Amino acid sequence: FACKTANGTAIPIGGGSANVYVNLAPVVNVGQNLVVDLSTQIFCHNDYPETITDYVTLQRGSAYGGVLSNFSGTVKYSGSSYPFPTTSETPRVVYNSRTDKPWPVALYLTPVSSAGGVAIKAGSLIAVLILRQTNNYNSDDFQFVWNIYANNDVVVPT
Amino acid sequence: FACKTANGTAIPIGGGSANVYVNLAPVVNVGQNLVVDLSTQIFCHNDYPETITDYVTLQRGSAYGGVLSNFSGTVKYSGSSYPFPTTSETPRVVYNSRTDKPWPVALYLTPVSSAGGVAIKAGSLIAVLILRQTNNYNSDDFQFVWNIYANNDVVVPT
Ligand SMILES: CC(=O)N[C@@H]1[C@@H](O)[C@H](O[C@@H]2O[C@H](CO)[C@@H](O[C@@H]3O[C@H](CO[C@H]4O[C@H](CO)[C@@H](O)[C@H](O)[C@@H]4O)[C@@H](O)[C@H](O[C@H]4O[C@H](CO)[C@@H](O)[C@H](O)[C@@H]4O)[C@@H]3O)[C@H](O)[C@H]2NC(C)=O)[C@@H](CO[C@@H]2O[C@@H](C)[C@@H](O)[C@@H](O)[C@@H]2O)O[C@H]1O
Ligand SMILES: CC(=O)N[C@@H]1[C@@H](O)[C@H](O[C@@H]2O[C@H](CO)[C@@H](O[C@@H]3O[C@H](CO[C@H]4O[C@H](CO)[C@@H](O)[C@H](O)[C@@H]4O)[C@@H](O)[C@H](O[C@H]4O[C@H](CO)[C@@H](O)[C@H](O)[C@@H]4O)[C@@H]3O)[C@H](O)[C@H]2NC(C)=O)[C@@H](CO)O[C@H]1O
Ligand code: NI
Ligand code: NI
Repeated sequence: FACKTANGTAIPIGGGSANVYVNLAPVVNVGQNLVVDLSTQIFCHNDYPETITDYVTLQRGSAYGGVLSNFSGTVKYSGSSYPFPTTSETPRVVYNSRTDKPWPVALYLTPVSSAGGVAIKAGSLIAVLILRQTNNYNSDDFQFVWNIYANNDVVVPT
Repeated sequence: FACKTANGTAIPIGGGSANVYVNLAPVVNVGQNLVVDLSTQIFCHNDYPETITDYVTLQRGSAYGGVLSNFSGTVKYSGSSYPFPTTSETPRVVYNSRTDKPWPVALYLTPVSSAGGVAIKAGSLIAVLILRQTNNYNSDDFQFVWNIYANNDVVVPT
């Protein structure tokens, strides 16, 4: 089991960490959501699907920086919605093919009423999402840690 | 502050996520209404009412599946109606007793004029409703995320 990003970086068998940059709507008002869909950027696969079934959760999602200070959020994982920052590890998604399959995570972020001006700075860390991978074969229990960075400033009109 | 569902589950203090399985009118003709009344399904309480006032909004409601594609409608929250899918967070409802009190959310849906046949597939996701809870006591700001599923097919006769 391993994963890769659309930009080209990889996290190998056994887990690790990577940095992912995301494009953000540059202007967001109270009542609107910024949608950060990581399923177009993070892809994983099972390396021995004939003999092993891989199980993949969103172990935790955390907010940083301007997302932590200026937004409230939800996360959608494989069709179900949860608070973001997260309160518990999600149910599992099965990975059962050598063909890359997206990691089905998307953030929905909405400004709090005190947000205004530059609420998320370009290049800043906005979130950490921890993918936990186990299987039905041995004791492997690995973390793939995705550090999510903004490409651009996000402004909340005042 | 925490919440529970009928014959069901709980989302504890600090928020979280749950699935709610709802029975739906099985036959809804064009021009008839499908009401999804969550006030019989979702109940909340204040855990320290002698000292704290809890405030609860419908921060967002979103449609999925056959409700998104085959119905149009509104959401009523505590006596007032609003567009559904929602465009703004609602006014607050006060919770001030340890006795379970309903969350006063209902969807009022009507088939689109081209709908016919199976318009809501049994077991499918129909809505996500985000309950936001704050108080007059500390900085708590917690999301209770309700993933709403149809227990049965809804047919629009032709
Ligand atoms: C006359 C007067 O008011 N005197 C003050 C005391 O009331 C006060 O004691 C507070 O009282 C509040 C109730 O109003 C209690 O708050 C609840 O705490 C629950 C958790 O308590 C446990 O965990 C704490 C750490 O998590 C720990 O410190 C405690 O000892 C307990 O083990 C919490 O679940 C609850 O919140 C839920 O419920 C409400 C109501 O529905 C929701 O609004 C919330 O969102 C959440 O769902 C609520 O917070 C305090 O436990 C109690 N503290 C103590 C030590 O007894 C004291 C202390 O004030 C606290 O300390 C000050 C410094 C400040 O930080 C306050 O915010 C704290 O409550 O002060 C007296 O003067
Ligand atoms: C009929 C039959 O197959 N009988 C079995 C043999 O299959 C079995 O041989 C093993 O088959 C398993 C697959 O089920 C292999 O498991 C993977 O091993 C690789 C690493 O393998 C390389 O490294 C091994 C030593 O480290 C070498 O022996 C081997 O030759 C290779 O060079 C792991 O990377 C895999 O795990 C990764 O992928 C899975 C799936 O995505 C994830 O779940 C993991 O978390 C991890 O990301 C598997 O562990 C194993 O290599 C095969 N062994 C050999 C020698 O070929 C044989 C051995 O016990 O037993 C017979 O009964
Ligand atoms: Ni591989
Ligand atoms: Ni209670």
